[PDB]
Amino acid sequence: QELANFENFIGATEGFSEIAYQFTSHILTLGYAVMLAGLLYFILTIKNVDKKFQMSNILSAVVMVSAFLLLYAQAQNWTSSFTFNEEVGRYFLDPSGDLFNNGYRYLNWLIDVPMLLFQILFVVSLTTSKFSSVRNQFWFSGAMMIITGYIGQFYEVSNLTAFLVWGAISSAFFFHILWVMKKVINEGKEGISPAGQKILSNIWILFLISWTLYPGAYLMPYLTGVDGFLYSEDGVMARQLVYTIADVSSKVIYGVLLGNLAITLSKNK
Ligand SMILES: *C/C=C(C)/C=C/C=C(C)/C=C/C1=C(C)CCCC1(C)C
Ligand code: NA
Repeated sequence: QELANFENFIGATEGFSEIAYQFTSHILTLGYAVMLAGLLYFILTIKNVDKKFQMSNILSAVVMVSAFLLLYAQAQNWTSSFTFNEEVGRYFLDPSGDLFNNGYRYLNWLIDVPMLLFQILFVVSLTTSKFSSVRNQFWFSGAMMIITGYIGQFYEVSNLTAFLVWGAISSAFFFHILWVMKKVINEGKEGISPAGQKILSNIWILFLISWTLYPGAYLMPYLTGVDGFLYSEDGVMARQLVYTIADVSSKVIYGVLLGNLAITLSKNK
């Protein structure tokens, strides 16, 4: 079966029900729509925070631009890649199209991950850690996590062993990032108001959950085993839903909370 991602595989073999095709289209559209809304939010509220914090708002806005453009591209790629067959009454991979391509999302991650990790360092103050050290660790492990993930996904269909091994390597970098971010949160909570500490607690939980959704969605088609319930259009729907929840959470909600933290920090006098 010529296609080499899971979406194309399902599209070429079983096809997508009307519901699966339309749901996925709508959730991807909601994704980019929220980023555009977020972009305007972060621009318009930039004056609500003190100058010293504004780099966080700037980085949120730039993340919104990248996410809007690339998630818009991904959404159009979805609808362009699958076309209705009247005889069967399902949507199949269109040989006339460009085929579904995970590249848009992975590029978004490569760009956004370093900016999301960076931006908290303009709101919290470290204690015993160095800014440059934390930044460098975030950026190195962030890049390596996405690169190794991207290598992995090439083997999603063709070599489950490679897919899982590269995934595990990627997960090692992810665990490093979690370790560093937890340290940043802990140092950030030192020497701020309890209201600020509460927001940071919430940021940590949001970060932990929203970022873990990504490897969840990576594994999704296989979480019920091969020829499992999720090894299907339902796995495709679940993956894209989970990615979209993760995107809104990790980018928009995260940015909103950091803005709220910045506002709170200024209230001590
Ligand atoms: C706005 C986009 C963000 C915050 C993207 C984050 C992406 C990840 C945390 C990806 C993690 C992965 C693993 C930990 C293992 C499987 C491969 C990845 C790349 C999905
Ligand atoms: Na179509």
